[PDB]
Amino acid sequence: KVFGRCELAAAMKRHGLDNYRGYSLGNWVCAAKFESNFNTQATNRNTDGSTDYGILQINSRWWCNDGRTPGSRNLCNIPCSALLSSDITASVNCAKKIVSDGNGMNAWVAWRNRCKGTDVQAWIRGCRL
Ligand SMILES: [Cl-]
Ligand SMILES: [Cl-]
Ligand SMILES: [Cl-]
Ligand SMILES: [Cl-]
Ligand SMILES: [Cl-]
Ligand code: NA
Repeated sequence: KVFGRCELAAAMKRHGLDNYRGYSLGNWVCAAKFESNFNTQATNRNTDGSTDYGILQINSRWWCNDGRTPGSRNLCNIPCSALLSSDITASVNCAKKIVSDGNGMNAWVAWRNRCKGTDVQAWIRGCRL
């Protein structure tokens, strides 16, 4: 599913991501925009052989099982394919574990390079929330 900007903001908010670990909603929407262009089916293969999955491009090296990343962990305890669902619940739950782990949203390269330090509230401007 390719979400609209406000549609995704409202889904994220209902799932408890607004101000989660201090990160306002615009941060999450910005990260999703640049990681996946709001497409829950996005996949990208990394050089080490791991793959990134879903709207927030969660990586198989640590967070989900895809059966082809030898030596990896599955800290969210899910198949990576669950992260490609049109229902973003699995992706949100796993992201909450990721952002709690100490590095905050710096775990998302696109957030660090394209969202951090910018006016992220712009990503939710105009939305009914
Ligand atoms: Cl915001
Ligand atoms: Cl772009
Ligand atoms: Cl594996
Ligand atoms: Cl933090
Ligand atoms: Cl940018
Ligand atoms: Na894994």
